[PDB]
Amino acid sequence: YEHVTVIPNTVGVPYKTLVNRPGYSPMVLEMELQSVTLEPTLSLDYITCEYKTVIPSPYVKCCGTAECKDKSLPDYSCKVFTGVYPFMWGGAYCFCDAENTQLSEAHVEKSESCKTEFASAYRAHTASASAKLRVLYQGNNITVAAYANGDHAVTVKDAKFVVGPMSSAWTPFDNKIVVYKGDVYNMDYPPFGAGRPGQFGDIQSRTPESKDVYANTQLVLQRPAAGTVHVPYSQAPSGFKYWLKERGASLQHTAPFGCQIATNPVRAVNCAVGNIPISIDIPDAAFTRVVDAPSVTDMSCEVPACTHSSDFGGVAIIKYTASKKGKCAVHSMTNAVTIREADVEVEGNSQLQISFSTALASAEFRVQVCSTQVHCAAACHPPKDHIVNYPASHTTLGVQDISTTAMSWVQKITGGVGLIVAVAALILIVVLCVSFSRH
Amino acid sequence: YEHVTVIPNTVGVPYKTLVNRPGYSPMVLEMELQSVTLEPTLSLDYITCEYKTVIPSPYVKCCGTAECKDKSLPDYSCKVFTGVYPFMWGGAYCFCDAENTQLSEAHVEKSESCKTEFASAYRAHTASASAKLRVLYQGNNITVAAYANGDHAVTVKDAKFVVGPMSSAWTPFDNKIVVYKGDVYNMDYPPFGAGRPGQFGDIQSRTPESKDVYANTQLVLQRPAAGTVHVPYSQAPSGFKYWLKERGASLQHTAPFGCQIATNPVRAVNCAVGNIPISIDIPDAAFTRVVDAPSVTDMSCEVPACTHSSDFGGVAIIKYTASKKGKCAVHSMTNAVTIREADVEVEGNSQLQISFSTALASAEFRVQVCSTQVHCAAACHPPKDHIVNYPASHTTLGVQDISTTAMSWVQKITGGVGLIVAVAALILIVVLCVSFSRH
Ligand SMILES: *[C@@H]1O[C@H](CO)[C@@H](O)[C@H](O)[C@H]1NC(C)=O
Ligand SMILES: *[C@@H]1O[C@H](CO)[C@@H](O)[C@H](O)[C@H]1NC(C)=O
Repeated sequence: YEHVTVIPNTVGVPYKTLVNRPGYSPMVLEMELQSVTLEPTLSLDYITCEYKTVIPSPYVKCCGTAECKDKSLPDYSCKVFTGVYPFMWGGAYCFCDAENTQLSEAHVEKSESCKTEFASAYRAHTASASAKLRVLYQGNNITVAAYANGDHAVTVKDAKFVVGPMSSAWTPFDNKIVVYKGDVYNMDYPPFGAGRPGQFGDIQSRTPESKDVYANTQLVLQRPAAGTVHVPYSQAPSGFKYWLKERGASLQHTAPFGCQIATNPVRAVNCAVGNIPISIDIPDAAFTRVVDAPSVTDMSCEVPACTHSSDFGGVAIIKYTASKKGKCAVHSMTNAVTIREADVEVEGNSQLQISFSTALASAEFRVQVCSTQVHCAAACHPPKDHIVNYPASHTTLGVQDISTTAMSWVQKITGGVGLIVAVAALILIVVLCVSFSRH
Repeated sequence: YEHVTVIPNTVGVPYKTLVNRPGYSPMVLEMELQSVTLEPTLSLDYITCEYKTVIPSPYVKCCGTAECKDKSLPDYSCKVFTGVYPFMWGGAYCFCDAENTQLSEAHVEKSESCKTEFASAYRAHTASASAKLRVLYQGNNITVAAYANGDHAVTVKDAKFVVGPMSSAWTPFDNKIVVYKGDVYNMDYPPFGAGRPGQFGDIQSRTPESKDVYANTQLVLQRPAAGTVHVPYSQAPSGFKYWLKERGASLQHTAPFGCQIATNPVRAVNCAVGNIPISIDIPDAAFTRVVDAPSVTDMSCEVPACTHSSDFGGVAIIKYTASKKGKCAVHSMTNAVTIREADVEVEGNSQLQISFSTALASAEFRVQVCSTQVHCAAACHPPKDHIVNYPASHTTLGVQDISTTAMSWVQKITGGVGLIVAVAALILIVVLCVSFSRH
């Protein structure tokens, strides 16, 4: 047998789905979402890290002049100066008072630290869904894992489960993302080869190991301090290290629906959006012919007390009589109320208690068991607490709601005098019809 | 200086782009598309290959009966039979004439050949673009490679090139694709775990090395032939090997726009769709002040003959006079005609010849050189050939076209008698206005 259902995309909220098959006892299964993972694409746009500035020993000269020869290196720069008269510990370096010259040059390279610490920019666009389910089958909890895209089919305990596809294509991610060691950020990185100094992307590297790099750091030299031998540099401050200082809030806090985000691999998990379709092919072995199930008769219901709450605040006692000892499923056919229990053993002329959750001020509903219906009417009361920690979406109430006793009040209010006014209009128009024929 | 242009997405067709800068001699660059590669996503849905059927030695028994014990193996099957009296070379296996029994069983596993030969199904959805360009710069052809998505920037010979993004998002691929050793097919494979026997996907494996597999082969046993010892099997024929027999046309022939398809990695290349935007930042070093360029004067044009064709069938001779020896660019400002040459050396009061392509029956156009314009009028003739092999899109002609001498004819035809009829109407209405005042 094949059964298809749909459930809200929520985690930790048990769901009852009643599959019925003529000629056999109908059975209701409990399905729970352990977690749902969304794996986005991974197109590594590039990486970046802190840079090291290499400035070899400056070239000094006397009574002669140096010269700049271009170097095919990133952001390589050079300069010359004249008239410098450096002094060392033992005295002047050389005699030429002003005929001397100084040549300096520098460049910037990647740091070995990049091999361990860095920030990587990807252009992830799409994603795939995988999920974990817990199912109450034959009186035991069973775990299943499958891709929640409507394609993956999984066989367990002789039954075939298919999940997905996700109703909503929404994702918390973005086309372009930047990832640190364990943090993710939605942020539009500058295009490769156009890094703006002092900002993210100031140095661009294709891979942590690729020797080729790109840089933009305005490396300008300056005239050295008089009387000293040294190289000054106007090295641009590293925007990469700085961006780590102003990273801002991570996406695990800014993600709508709070989809928890992990790494290695990067996934977004546990966000409630849309719903999921599930198709279950269940072999008939689990199915039991109706004759096998014990009968039921003399059904009475009572509610000693009930309390509409996020928990199972409602308790109902039912008196039942059955043919023989045996298991029997229990369900509520009204979505406004949910029942924690799935089935129960029935011996005969006995009673039982059931714990349920509702949201109506007055709970008036039918309950199905052993292919029989029993009414239940009660007046719940508001609990004391206004907010709770654990989640509970079972007790969902639409705009339609039970006015309870006040229902009668509005039923009494609905009475109007339109009938009498129409009667008066008819009477006047007829008594006029003596003179009013067809106008 | 920054210049932005757009060119049709075509390969092998040179394109002239004239960048002009006041205060310097304008320069026209030739850009050609070597190839454009589209790399689609790669999400390996699964793989498949031929399967091997393992049927160990059947269990024989006499005067007793065997039994089937379930095996947690793919498509494992078993059966028993009674009354079989097998015979071997030396005589009957055993005495029990009919009390004997036979137990048989079999299963199906992956083949070691899968490690070498197989077919892999992917769910590639999106793609990225990379391209190769040839540019005529400073009188030399230079090659550039970059991602054609409007992001990658490439520095060459002191100039910054940016290409893309692709105007059209169209692709020849599809969300779901199946790849053989060197062939690709657009084909919707069945979902994993639901392989239909005798068709592609009949056996499903997550990876070539993963031990776990899924199968669907209706392995039913049969009663062995009387008087013999052997195992019959109703093994399902392998749909995988068969699909190789009816693969059909590959996508390299069915792809619109003929985008050539490769593998390892899978790319679609050389398909003309849409256009490409290109932004070039050119340092002023290449730019030359107008005063540097020699002047030009006494410009005359003549066409000894021309022939509108896919080739450079037009030849034009120009008499020119210049101030001094020097290079000078040449261009045509009308898109209806293209010129093969980019620049030329000019010595002074001399002449030159230029080879060009057109599509107008009568070619009437201006030509720009050394910031000066020269007219050129000629009457081309149709060539003899009706179809050619090499591609040529330069000579593009819109609905607007030169009627040539016949233009005058229609200009003569345009004359109408509406003027005289309006004159007659005015005359009659006025001579009536004696009695017609304002109606
Ligand atoms: C299934 O999970 C519930 C959750 O609390 C647990 O109480 C129960 O013992 C588990 N096993 C069953 C229902 O067989
Ligand atoms: C550039 O390519 C053309 C193509 O044929 C070739 O003729 C020419 O020699 C190449 N080099 C140039 C134009 O410097």
